[PDB]
Amino acid sequence: GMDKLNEYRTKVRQLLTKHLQYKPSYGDVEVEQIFDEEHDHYQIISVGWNNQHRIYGPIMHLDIKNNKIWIQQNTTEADIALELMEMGIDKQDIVIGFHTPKMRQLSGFAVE
Amino acid sequence: GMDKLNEYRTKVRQLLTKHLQYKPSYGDVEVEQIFDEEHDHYQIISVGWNNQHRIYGPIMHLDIKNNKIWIQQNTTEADIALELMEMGIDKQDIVIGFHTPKMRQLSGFAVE
Repeated sequence: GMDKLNEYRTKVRQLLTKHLQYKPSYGDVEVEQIFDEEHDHYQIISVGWNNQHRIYGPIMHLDIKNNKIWIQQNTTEADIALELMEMGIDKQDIVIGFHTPKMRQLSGFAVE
Repeated sequence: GMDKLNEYRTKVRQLLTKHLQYKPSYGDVEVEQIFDEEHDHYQIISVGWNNQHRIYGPIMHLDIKNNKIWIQQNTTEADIALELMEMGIDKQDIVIGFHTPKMRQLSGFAVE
């Protein structure tokens, strides 16, 4: 409950920090961490330029809400669900946030 | 230096918290805070739905870097620069992050 919380925080932060180790091979982009433990919102974000195209946008965003990990955004090829389960997180404590609640009843994880 | 830091943190967090008080009149969108004091990255973000259109995206993002406030994103009508100055922040401690360095030499604020 608080131990599940602390495990999920650890594991969410590890997974996101892992994915901080790479960045696009185009331009002058920095990849940054925005971790808010008070509200349990965890984001990694691209900020920079490709010449005079402004590059700006979350790559990956995971929330912890009611003892579950909500995947709010993933712009990568990675399967973050499968990477969370590979860290020993139960498939039913994972919500795909960018699926509608109806889509969620079908796509294999927790509806909420 | 550390007092400027703490003033800028206070004032950045106040301004962002202000803008948390409103949200789009379309859909089921939540507006959330992601404040990282370790790295001084401060974001407010839209997360939700407009029917089955996924709504996801930073509304407003301010960083504190080398004793200056970097406006990384603003999707609103607000002039955050002018709102920062209206809080007593000097125009030369404000960097418009979504302008190129060349654009910055022209648009009235600090280049870095």
